[PDB]
Amino acid sequence: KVFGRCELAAAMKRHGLDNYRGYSLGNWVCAAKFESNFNTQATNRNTDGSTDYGILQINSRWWCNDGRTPGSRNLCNIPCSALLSSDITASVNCAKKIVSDGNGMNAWVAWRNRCKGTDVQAWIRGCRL
Ligand SMILES: [Cl-]
Ligand SMILES: [Cl-]
Ligand code: NA
Ligand code: NA
Repeated sequence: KVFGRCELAAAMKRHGLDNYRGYSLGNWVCAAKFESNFNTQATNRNTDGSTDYGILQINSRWWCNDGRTPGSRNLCNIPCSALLSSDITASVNCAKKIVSDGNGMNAWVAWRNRCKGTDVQAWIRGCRL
């Protein structure tokens, strides 16, 4: 599913991401824009052989099981394919664990390089939330 911007904002909001670990909703929408262009089916193969999955490009080296990431963990206790679903529940509940792992949203390199320090509130402009 390719979410609209405000559509994704509302779903993230409902699932409790707004202010999660102190990160405003616009930070999460910005991260999803640059991670997946709002496409739940996005996948990205990393140089280390792991893969990133879904709306927030969650990585198989630590967070989900894809059966093809040697030595990896599955700390969200899900198949990585769950991160590709049209319903973002699994991605959100896993993102909550990632953003709690010590470095906040810096876990998402795209967030650090493209969203951090910008006017992230613009990502929820116009949205009836
Ligand atoms: Cl915001
Ligand atoms: Cl594996
Ligand atoms: Na990524
Ligand atoms: Na894994």
